[PDB]
Amino acid sequence: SYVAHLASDFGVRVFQQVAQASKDRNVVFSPYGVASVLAMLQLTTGGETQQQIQAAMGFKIDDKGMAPALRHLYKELMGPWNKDEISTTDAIFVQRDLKLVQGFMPHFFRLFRSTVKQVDFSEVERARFIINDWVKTHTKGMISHLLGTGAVDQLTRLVLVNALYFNGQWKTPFPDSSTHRRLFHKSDGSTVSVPMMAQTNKFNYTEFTTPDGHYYDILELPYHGDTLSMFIAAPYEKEVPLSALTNILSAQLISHWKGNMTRLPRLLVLPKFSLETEVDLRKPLENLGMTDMFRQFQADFTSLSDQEPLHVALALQKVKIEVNESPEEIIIDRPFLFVVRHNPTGTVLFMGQVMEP
Repeated sequence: SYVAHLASDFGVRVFQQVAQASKDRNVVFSPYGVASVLAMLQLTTGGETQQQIQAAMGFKIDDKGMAPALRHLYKELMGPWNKDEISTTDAIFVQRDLKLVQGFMPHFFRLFRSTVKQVDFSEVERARFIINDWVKTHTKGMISHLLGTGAVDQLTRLVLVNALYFNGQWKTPFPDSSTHRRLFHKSDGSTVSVPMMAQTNKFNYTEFTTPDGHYYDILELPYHGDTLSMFIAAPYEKEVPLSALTNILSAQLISHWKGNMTRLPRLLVLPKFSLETEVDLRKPLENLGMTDMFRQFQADFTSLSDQEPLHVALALQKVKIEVNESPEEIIIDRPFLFVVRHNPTGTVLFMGQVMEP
């Protein structure tokens, strides 16, 4: 609950930076994933670089109970309920001949039960294949390549990678016969015909307002066994842009949505979608004050290596999400937000904006 809230809150702020820079385009992100990999990165840092990450994340990984709570949290998400629905991997890749500080690798293993991977970036082609093969095998083949590693070269010394895949099984699947093409209204006033699923049920529903008073619908769709849920949020009026909701998101608001829901009979019409995003985390993390880690002489990675100059050459997140089939109407025929939440802990696992299914 506590680290899940810290992780979720920080990751939702990174998502807002990504969505604000990517207006009118589809975006899928993992708040949990960016928090998990940055929590690991905290152990490699010192001085102002460490202070900037800790101030942005709101916690210190070395504080008593934090690393055990994140380990416990990771176990709860990899539990028996997960029927090849969620796949996640975090990896820190460092140059092989780089003199590491004594005590770094055993301390990293003590807290994370994993290692920082050592690769020879001088063998550029091979370093690129290793990173891709690491992501492929730890996502059960669902994410097989990162395009951002096309910038990996002989000078690269430190790469941060996070990859996640999600395709959940609904508690109540959408009937296959009810799916048909409907007009979706894009934010630029144009229309596109897309396959839209339909289901008549008692849905957890609530209505909230933006600070300017615009109403927006929030619907909850549980996955099998009620561990995970998908939240769908969209403004009632087509003239209200989706950014009005995205600009006010937080881990606290999502909990408040769930808390205020009541089960109501509705015909829900929802577009099918399959989305993939690969995002360079540099600009969103700099906007949240983590500037030093990406600068050659400012970056302080002395807890990892106190011999040579180190900086993060590349920080990437790659996410793939699939949404398919397995009375007053609610038609989601305009851009909308989605949130995948682990309800027992409150972890925001996925977040996205669907501008065009």
